[PDB]
Amino acid sequence: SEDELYRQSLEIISRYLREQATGAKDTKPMGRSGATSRKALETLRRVGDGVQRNHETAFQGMLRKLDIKNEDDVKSLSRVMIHVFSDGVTNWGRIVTLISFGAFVAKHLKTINQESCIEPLAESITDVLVRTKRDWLVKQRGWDGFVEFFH
Ligand SMILES: CCc1sc2ncnc(N[C@H](Cc3ccccc3)C(=O)O)c2c1-c1cccc2[nH]ccc12
Repeated sequence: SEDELYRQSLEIISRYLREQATGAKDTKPMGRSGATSRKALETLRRVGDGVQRNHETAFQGMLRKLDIKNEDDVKSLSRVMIHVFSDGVTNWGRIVTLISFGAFVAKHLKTINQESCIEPLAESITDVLVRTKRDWLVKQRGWDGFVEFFH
C-alpha cells in the first residue's frame, strides 16, 4: 500500500484484461484518480483493440511459440516479458503492445477454461511494467501522460 502508480496501473490493466476476456464492462467506479483511470481504459479499448486487430497474425504467432496451457505457462510468461518488454526501448507504443498482448492471452485463457489465470496474468504485466519502468512512467506523468499521448 502507499504506491498509487502501482494501484492505478493494476486497476487499469486488470479491468482491460477482464473486459477483453469476458466482454463484460465494469460499472463499479474507479478508486482515487478516477477521471484519469477511466480515460486510460477508454484509450486502451481504442488503441489496445487496434493493436490486436491490426497485428492478429504476429500475436497468434507469438501465442503459439509460448504455448500457454495452464497456471505454470502463465508464470513462465513473466520471464519472457522481462526479456522482450523490459530489455527493449521504452515508449508508450511498446507499453500498449505489452498490455494488448496481455488482453490477447486473456481471451486465449477464457477459451481454454483457464479464467482463474487472468488475474495473475494482469498482476504479472503490471509488475513488469511498474517495477522495470518506474522512473520513466513518473517522468512521462503516468496514466495522465498515456491519455495525453494517444488523445
Ligand atoms: C511477449 C510478447 C510481447 S511483449 C511485448 N512488449 C512490447 N512490444 C512487443 N512487441 C513489439 C513488436 C510488435 C508490435 C506490434 C505487434 C506485434 C509485435 C516490440 O517488441 O517493439 C511485445 C511482444 C511481442 C508480441 C508479439 C510478437 C512479438 N514479436 C516481438 C515481440 C513481440
